[PDB]
Amino acid sequence: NQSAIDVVAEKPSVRLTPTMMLYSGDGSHLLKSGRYLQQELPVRIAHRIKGFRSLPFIIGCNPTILHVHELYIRAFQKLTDFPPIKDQADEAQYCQLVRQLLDDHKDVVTLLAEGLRESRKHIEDEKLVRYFLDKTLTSRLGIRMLATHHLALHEDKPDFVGIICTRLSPKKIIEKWVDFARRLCEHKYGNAPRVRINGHVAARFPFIPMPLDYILPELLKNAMRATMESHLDTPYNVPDVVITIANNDVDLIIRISDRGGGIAHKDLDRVMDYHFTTAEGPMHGFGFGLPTSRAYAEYLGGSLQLQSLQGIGTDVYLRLRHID
Ligand SMILES: CCCCC(=O)N(Cc1ccc(-c2ccccc2-c2nn[nH]n2)cc1)[C@H](C(=O)O)C(C)C
Ligand SMILES: CCCCC(=O)N(Cc1ccc(-c2ccccc2-c2nn[nH]n2)cc1)[C@H](C(=O)O)C(C)C
Ligand SMILES: Nc1ncnc2c1ncn2[C@@H]1O[C@H](COP(=O)(O)OP(=O)(O)O)[C@@H](O)[C@H]1O
Repeated sequence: NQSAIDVVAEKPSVRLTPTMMLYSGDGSHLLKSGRYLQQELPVRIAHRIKGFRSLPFIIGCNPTILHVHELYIRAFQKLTDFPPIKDQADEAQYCQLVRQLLDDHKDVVTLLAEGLRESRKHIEDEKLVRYFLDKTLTSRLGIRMLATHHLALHEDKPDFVGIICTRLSPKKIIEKWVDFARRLCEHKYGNAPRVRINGHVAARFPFIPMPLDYILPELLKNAMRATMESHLDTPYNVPDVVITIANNDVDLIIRISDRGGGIAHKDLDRVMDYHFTTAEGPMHGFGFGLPTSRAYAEYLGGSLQLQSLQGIGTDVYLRLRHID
């Protein structure tokens, strides 16, 4: 029961708008944002410690959940022991602590879901697991974006202001993951569906690619796997996966349409649950794909919607909010 955690457990988070972040693209500005990072990170960690303290006693007593709760406390202690930033030199000392804590250990997400699974006999709230894991995933993504962005503001990459790409092409980032997915699918079945990309193929806009690097390969794997399992009798003649890009002033829509047989009526109300799967930080398998991708899409101001045509295929709509 530590009092420093209690002091910031209810303190509202301060999130800089990506628009404001793009404007800071800078010695006097890096000092101001570095001071902000130092003071924000313990508040984000204390919110998650408060989450562990609020679990029902029997669940919070799981040795895996308890071990993860201790990891959060130890991280809070390391981030608060560091003295307040006064100059550019103090700002640069804090970046190095941030890097060592970001690349730290365990694979917390994996341990948490394991602990929650071991405690399922004591879980009465049908939504407790889904809510705890959504909050854990979006909070850790928020922490990652906060820390990785500030570190990247010191480095100079073309077309980037920190982790924000100023000229992101959805077609290029989709193509990058299509090639990765097709190689894995080809190795497994001896073939892979071809992926066509249509719509606003020349669209380019400011966006943060990091969450797409989890979402796109997962959805592509889902569509390609469903197509192959659906056409096992003709494995060398399978229908294409068709991706459409729609770009407007409000959002970017990526529709991924397959002919993989659809998501059955009996599984539809389970596909968005953690651990639900029909296959034989956040993980890519074990039923994490869809709930993680949806939590990420909604955290970023968009959504992940599914339309199942049982017997034919599925259309998956990823919508993401524009920055300006
Ligand atoms: C209409 C504005 C849409 C902007 C948006 O996507 N929003 C969430 C968000 C904000 C900030 C980040 C972020 C980006 C880079 C580096 C760190 C952070 C961050 N994340 N957590 N702390 N810092 C990510 C998502 C909204 C907001 O909050 O402005 C909400 C209202 C939908
Ligand atoms: C300055 C870091 C403060 C936060 C911190 O120290 N930690 C959370 C954390 C760590 C790593 C990531 C991360 C980094 C790279 C790639 C993926 C992820 C990730 N991981 N999950 N989603 N994204 C995010 C958050 C602890 C830990 O987890 O080590 C805990 C014990 C407080
Ligand atoms: N495009 C799709 N077509 C058919 N079934 C799908 C599709 N996308 C997802 N599914 C179903 O939803 C389940 C859960 O998906 P997901 O959360 O990504 O986990 P995983 O990929 O680890 O199985 C899949 O195992 C599969 O049964």
